[PDB]
Amino acid sequence: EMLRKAVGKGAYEMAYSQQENALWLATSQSRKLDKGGVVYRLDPVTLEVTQAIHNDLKPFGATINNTTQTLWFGNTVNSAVTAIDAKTGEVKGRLVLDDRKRTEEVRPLQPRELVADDATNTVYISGIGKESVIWVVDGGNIKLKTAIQNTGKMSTGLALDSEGKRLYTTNADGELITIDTADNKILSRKKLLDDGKEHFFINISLDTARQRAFITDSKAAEVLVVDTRNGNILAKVAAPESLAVLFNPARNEAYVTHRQAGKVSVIDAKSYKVVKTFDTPTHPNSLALSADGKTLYVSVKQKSTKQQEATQPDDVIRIAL
Repeated sequence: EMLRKAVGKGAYEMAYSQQENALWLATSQSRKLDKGGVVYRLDPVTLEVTQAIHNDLKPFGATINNTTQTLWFGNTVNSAVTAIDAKTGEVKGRLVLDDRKRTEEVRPLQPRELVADDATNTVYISGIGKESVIWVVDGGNIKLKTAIQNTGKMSTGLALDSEGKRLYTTNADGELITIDTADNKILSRKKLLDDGKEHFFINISLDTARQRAFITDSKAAEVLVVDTRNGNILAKVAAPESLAVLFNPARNEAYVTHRQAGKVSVIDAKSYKVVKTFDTPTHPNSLALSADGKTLYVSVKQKSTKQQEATQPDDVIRIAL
């Protein structure tokens, strides 16, 4: 059971709220003709647009603080973060994370992934560059608390274990970095693999109940399952180049996107192998689950290049699991 619905150009990440009974999708819109972007509120079943929130800055990454029902979006090309009230769709404010000039020599860090700790109303944002950082933002006033330095090259991945007070990030140096959220200190940097090959761990999704992490690698066709207590490999699941990953507690499965391939794989987290594949052409980007874990949403981008931009809008695919 699948439903494909067109929404808008430049689709990226999504967030879901059971209380609002809604799914939101960040879209950057047209790269050549649009300044700023749009966050769309969609019906969880029909995927029809119920609200279009125009934004001065293009939104990319997305997350929601469930306790405050506040959406947080990463403004990747403006080194900023935006907060939007979920109930009203009102942009509450923004925070510039790196205000430096984008000169040929100076490259401002740009936000990638965002995660919100509902227990402390703190938002963590991975800022990527040659020397990455993790910005820690006060969700109560949209002001910076501090910045966790030295997370390595292109430390894109970000996942939070609120109860355990642990934050995890993964980078292009083949490391899994564990951070104590009580004091924002890096507790350890673990080289997951040692085969003399380059490993770029792009995303990470946690199974906090069993203390496991699912990590994708853009360089190898192998999804890693790691014990977050010590960093040991629990399993190496065979699967084509994976980018996005999302673990589903309700079904003990993990979903992974294959952008170039145009598919989404379902990994049985008990047997540790791929048991099903969904056809999601052309280029699947991000994933989101309904609160009950019974429905998977996939943002899918049309084939496009900054030479021949797509004329058709991107879609969101609803998959009844």
